[PDB]
Amino acid sequence: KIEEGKLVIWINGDKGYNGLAEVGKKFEKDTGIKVTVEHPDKLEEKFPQVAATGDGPDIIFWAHDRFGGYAQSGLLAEITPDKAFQDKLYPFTWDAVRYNGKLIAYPIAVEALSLIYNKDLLPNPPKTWEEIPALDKELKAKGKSALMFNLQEPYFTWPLIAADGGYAFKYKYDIKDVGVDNAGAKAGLTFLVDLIKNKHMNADTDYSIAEAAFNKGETAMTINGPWAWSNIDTSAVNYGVTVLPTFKGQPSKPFVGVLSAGINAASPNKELAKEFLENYLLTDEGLEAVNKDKPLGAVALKSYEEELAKDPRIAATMENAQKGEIMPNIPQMSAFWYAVRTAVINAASGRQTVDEALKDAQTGSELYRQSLEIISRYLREQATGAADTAPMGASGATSRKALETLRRVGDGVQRNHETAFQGMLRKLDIKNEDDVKSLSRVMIHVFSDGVTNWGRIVTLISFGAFVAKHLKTINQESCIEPLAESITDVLVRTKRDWLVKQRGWDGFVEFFHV
Ligand SMILES: Cc1c(-c2c(-c3ccc(F)o3)sc3ncnc(O[C@H](Cc4ccccc4OCc4ccnn4CC(F)(F)F)C(=O)O)c23)ccc(OCCN2CCN(C)CC2)c1Cl
Ligand SMILES: OC[C@H]1O[C@H](O[C@H]2[C@H](O)[C@@H](O)[C@@H](O)O[C@@H]2CO)[C@H](O)[C@@H](O)[C@@H]1O
Repeated sequence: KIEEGKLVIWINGDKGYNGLAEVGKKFEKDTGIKVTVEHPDKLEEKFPQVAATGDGPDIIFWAHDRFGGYAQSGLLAEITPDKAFQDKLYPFTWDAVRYNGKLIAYPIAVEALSLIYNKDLLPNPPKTWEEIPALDKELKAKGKSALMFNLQEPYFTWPLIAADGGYAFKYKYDIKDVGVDNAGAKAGLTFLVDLIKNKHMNADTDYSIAEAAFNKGETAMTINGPWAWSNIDTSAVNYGVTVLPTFKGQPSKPFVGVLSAGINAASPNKELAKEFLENYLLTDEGLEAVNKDKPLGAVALKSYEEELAKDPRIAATMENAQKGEIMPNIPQMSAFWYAVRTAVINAASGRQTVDEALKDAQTGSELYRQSLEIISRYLREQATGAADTAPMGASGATSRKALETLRRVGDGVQRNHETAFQGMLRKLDIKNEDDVKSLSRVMIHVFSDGVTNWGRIVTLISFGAFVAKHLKTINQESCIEPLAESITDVLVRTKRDWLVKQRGWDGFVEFFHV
C-alpha cells in the first residue's frame, strides 16, 4: 500500500513539525523527492494498527518506549548505520533504540520533565511536594494557584508515583517484578489525590488547560518537557526550569524518553528514509531547524549537543533525567502505560480509591507475562506429557491454580470436542513453522470474531493444546512456544479490560471453582 518515490513522516503534535517540514523541503531540493510531515492524533496507537497491514508512514517519530512493541510485531526495519555515523551520537541514545541486539530506530533527543516556574510569582520554587499545599493557600489569597499540569497522561504523574518506591519493571529488566501497587506508589498517588481533594488541583486539568494557565500567569508552576518552552517564550512569562520537587525526602523520578525515528517495515522507500534521517535530519543544521520550532531537549548528536549544553534549561533537563530512569522499550510498556493512565484518572476523579486503582493497574501490567506463563506451561505439558519443574515466580499461587483449573477444564474440552478439533486440525495443514504462523491468523480472527467469556477463552487455549500435541508428534516442537505467544497475544490485547474487570486469572479460578 505505501507509495514509492516519496516520504511520509508521522510525529507528535507537541513537537517541531514545521521545523521538520523545512528539513523536508531541503531534502526535496537536492533529490526531487517530496516529504510530507503529518501529526495525527493518537499516532502511537495508530501506527501499529496500520503498519500491520503494510500501510502507514515511511517514518514514525515517538519516544523509544513504544518501539520494542513495534519491532516485536515486525513493523520496523533494522537500521544499520556505519560506525562513523554511530560515533556521531551518544552511545546511551543508541542503547535506548536497541531491541533483541538489533538497532530499530535513530535516536534524536533525550527528554525529561522539569519543574517550570514563574519567577515573578515564585522567586524561589519549592524543594518539596509537601510544601505545595501551603504555597497554594498563599497564592490563592492573591488570585493565583501554585501548580497545574496534565493529569490525563501518566507520564506527568509518574515522577511523583516513582519518588518513594513505585517502579514499572525492576532495575536487564525483570518483567516478573512490577511495582505499580507497592506502598511507595500508593503514597505518591495518595499525595496527588489529596492535592485534588483539598482543591490545590483539579482532576480534569489536561495539557491545554495547564499550558494556558501557566502561559497567562494564573498558576505559578507547571510540569512539562522542553517542547513546551517555545510557547512560554512567546507569552513573556519570566520562567525558570529547575529540579522537580522531592517527595518524602526523595527525588521525583521522571521516565526519560529518547525521541526516535523508525522506518516502517512495509516502506518501499527505506534508502530514502535512511538518507533523510542520517544526512539531513541528524546534522547540526537539521536539528537546529527542528529545535527552533520546538525545543528537542538534549539532542543525541554530539556536535550539536555541545552548543545546547550551555543552556541552563538543558542542564536542568539532564539533572532531572539523571535522577530518573531511561524508559524500558519492552513490548509490555504500552500495557503498563494504559493501565497506569486508567489508575490515575480514576483515583483522581474518585471513581476508585487509590488501593483499587493501583491493584487494577498492577493486574493489567502483569497480565501479559502471567497469561503467557500459564498458557505456555499448559501447551508444553500437554504436548510432552510432563510438567515444567521451574518455579511459578511472583503471583505464583494464582498461576498455579489457574493452571490446575485449566488442566481440568481444558482436558474436558479436548475430550468432549475431539471430533471438531480433529476436523479443523486435519483441514488446516500444519506441517512446518510457516503453516503455524498461518494458524495464528485464523485463531486470531476466529477468537476476535465472537463474544467474551471464560469458555471461549478456555476453548482457544485448549485448541492451542490440541495443536501442540500434534506439533510434538511431527517433530515441530520448536513451534509450540510461538503458538503460545500468539494465543496469549490475541487474548490479552483484544480482551484486556474484561480480563482486568474479572480480577484476571483469579476470576478464571473462581468461575470454574468446584
Ligand atoms: C477450534 C474451533 C474454533 C475456534 C478457533 C479456531 C478454529 C480454527 C483455528 F485456527 O482457531 S479459535 C477459537 N477461540 C474460541 N472459541 C472457538 O470456538 C468456540 C466454539 C467451540 C468450538 C469447538 C469446541 C468448543 C467450542 O466452544 C466451547 C465453548 C464456548 C463457550 N463455552 N464453551 C464450553 C466450555 F466452556 F466448556 F468450553 C467459539 O468460537 O465459541 C475457537 C471454532 C470453531 C470450531 O469448529 C467449527 C466446526 N467445524 C469443524 C471443522 N469442520 C471441517 C467444519 C466444522 C473449532 Cl474446531
Ligand atoms: O502518558 C504516557 C505516555 O508517556 C510517554 O509519552 C510522552 C512522550 O514521551 C513525550 O515525547 C511527550 O510527547 O509527552 C508524552 C506524554 O503525553 C510515552 O513515551 C508514551 O509511550 C506513553 O503513552
